[PDB]
Amino acid sequence: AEEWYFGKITRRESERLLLNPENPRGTFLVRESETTKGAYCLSVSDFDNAKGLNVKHYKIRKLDSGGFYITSRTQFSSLQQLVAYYSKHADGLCHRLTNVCPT
Repeated sequence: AEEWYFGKITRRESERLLLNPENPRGTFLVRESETTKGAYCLSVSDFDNAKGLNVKHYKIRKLDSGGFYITSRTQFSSLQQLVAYYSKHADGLCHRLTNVCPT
């Protein structure tokens, strides 16, 4: 874990941090999911000029066998490996992860 793990914040609170107009696109945080409890969520901010500033939530799921994934094709031993990969490149996501969300 580390700076980008926000724990048990709500989706409305994650969206209020991430939607701060200063945040570049790809600003992100990992948090617990409120609905599939047992899963996490990579919340990342995106921009397109039809909808403007908006957030995408990707459920991250944990294996019994330890690992974490957004796609069951692409699995990681930890949340830190996961975040690392998606910061090198987008591989299916809206945008590559760039900043850790502030505050």
